[PDB]
Amino acid sequence: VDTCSLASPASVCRTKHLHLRCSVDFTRRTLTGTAALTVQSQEDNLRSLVLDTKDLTIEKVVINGQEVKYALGERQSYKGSPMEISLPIALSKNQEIVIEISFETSPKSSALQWLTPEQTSGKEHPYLFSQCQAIHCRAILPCQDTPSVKLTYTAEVSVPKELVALMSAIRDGETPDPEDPSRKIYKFIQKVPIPCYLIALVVGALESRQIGPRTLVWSEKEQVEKSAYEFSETESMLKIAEDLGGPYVWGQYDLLVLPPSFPYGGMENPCLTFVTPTLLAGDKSLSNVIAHEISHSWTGNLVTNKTWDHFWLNEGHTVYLERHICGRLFGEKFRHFNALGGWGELQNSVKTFGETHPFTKLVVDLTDIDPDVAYSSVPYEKGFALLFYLEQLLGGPEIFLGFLKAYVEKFSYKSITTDDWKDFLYSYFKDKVDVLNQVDWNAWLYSPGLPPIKPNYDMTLTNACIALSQRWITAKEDDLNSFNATDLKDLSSHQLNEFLAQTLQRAPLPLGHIKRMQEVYNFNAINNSEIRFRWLRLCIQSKWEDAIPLALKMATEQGRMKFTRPLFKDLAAFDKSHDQAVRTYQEHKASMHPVTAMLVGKDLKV
Ligand SMILES: Nc1ccccc1OCc1cccnc1
Ligand SMILES: [Yb+3]
Ligand SMILES: [Zn+2]
Repeated sequence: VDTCSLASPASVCRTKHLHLRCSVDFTRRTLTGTAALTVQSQEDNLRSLVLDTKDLTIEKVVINGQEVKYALGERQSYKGSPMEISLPIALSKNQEIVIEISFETSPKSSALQWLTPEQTSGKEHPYLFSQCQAIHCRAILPCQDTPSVKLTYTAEVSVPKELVALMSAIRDGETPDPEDPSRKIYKFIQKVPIPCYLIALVVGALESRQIGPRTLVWSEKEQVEKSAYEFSETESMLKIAEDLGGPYVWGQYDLLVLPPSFPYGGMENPCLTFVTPTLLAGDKSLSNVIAHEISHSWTGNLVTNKTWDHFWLNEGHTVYLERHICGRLFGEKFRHFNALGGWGELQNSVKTFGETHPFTKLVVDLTDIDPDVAYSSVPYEKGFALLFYLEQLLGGPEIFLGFLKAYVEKFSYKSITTDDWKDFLYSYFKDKVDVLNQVDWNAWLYSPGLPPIKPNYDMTLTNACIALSQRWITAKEDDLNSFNATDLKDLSSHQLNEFLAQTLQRAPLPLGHIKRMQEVYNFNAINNSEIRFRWLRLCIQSKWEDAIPLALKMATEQGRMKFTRPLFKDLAAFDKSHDQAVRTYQEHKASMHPVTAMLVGKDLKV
């Protein structure tokens, strides 16, 4: 059972297909049209069914060419309002019908951000983007908003003719709109059954440039050249992923580089990955995020978590594949470096939440919990740590990669639970059951806190990071002079980042140390978002007032929650910036992403 959804479950009825016909109204900030759901009964004598909705206005529901009865239940907070539809004729098991629903979205749709021209790069046109994961599809259209159901889709999207629509689907042509010549209709087909959280739409002044045999990069014209360079490893990564995961089944792999308020590093929307412009470091150094989104083309999009309680399946295996891709490109030592960095991030999350907190369990119980509130690094890094531990228990990366490929093959086009995964692990490694039985399953899967066992990590790339961090931590005032720019000479951007991560784990440091750090290392000059993020957190937590306008600027000039949330929290926790932090949030709140605005609000207790 999916406790995040109010719809009839998959055991009752299944959506097989969505035909979406809609128009994007920028003057009203509404999407208006029809969602025609092809629904298959899983039961005898089915006479009603329920769909998820959230902030939707329903005009009518048509089945067999006539309007039918429906009712909207009371809103259940973040879950939205259940919509019960009265079938005109009782259905037998496996019978299919088409239910056509006329709806309009609200300007406040938690799935959508509507941007004014001023919020864009070009300053001439408005822009719209969606983000359905986890349970925001119901805020665009009535559906069974649960990843336990997979459907294909087709769509026709009418937009102002000077703008471009793109979806998580194959582009299927464009024509002028016969109902309004100031508009174009863009068409889309997704022939691979997907969970509805992977439905995606962007509308904006978009341009494209090809960067590989199956990849266009899309963005506003101002960002096209930089993006094309930043993401040029994309085809190489696809070829590696295909080798590890089996065939890429989605046809194209395009990239869309969003405006700065996109709330995540990326979103694995099929055919069209969405990414933050905060990846544009200029040197490809944040490309692990592309590797990660590419990996979702197998783990997540082919094999899918049945409910959000099992989100680690999606994320753990994806981080696992992600790190293999980068290990193939840059070496096994770098894979170990990133793996160990991940353990560090998990230490951070568990410390932040508290070692007994329910959100530090690998498998979580989301009953009455908003998934956006529960979201963290835990499913990513605790999930990865389990897989990395298993890899080491079961004979190493070659062997475990054989399991991963078989697992993808076994569960493609399906939605699964942790028990499904574990059953298959035991099946695949049947001659190593003795070794599998040594695993503390109850702790790994169901207990809060750090895992019961830490994997073995190569230290080669990490040692210099730890060494330098420890010099700074143990330094007294008379040691500060010995620091110099040459300390960084042999460190990659990755290692600088890990140096800062190490030091941040011990923050605050004395203000004089941090001032010295800026003096000799000039971290203020670094535009790498990951590095700049940790550096500003270190400065604010160490009470450097000079850093306040810098942290405020970063927190607001982009909206990636990974960065915006902790910067606002740090600013709020520093007495000198507290008031300005709260004021800045209040002033920006209406023009922020609705999920981000909600969460920063909660973080700031505002
Ligand atoms: N959020 C979350 C936390 C712990 C386990 C599963 C989860 O899934 C819900 C989710 C996923 C992605 C984005 N937003 C919410
Ligand atoms: Yb000394
Ligand atoms: Zn992911």
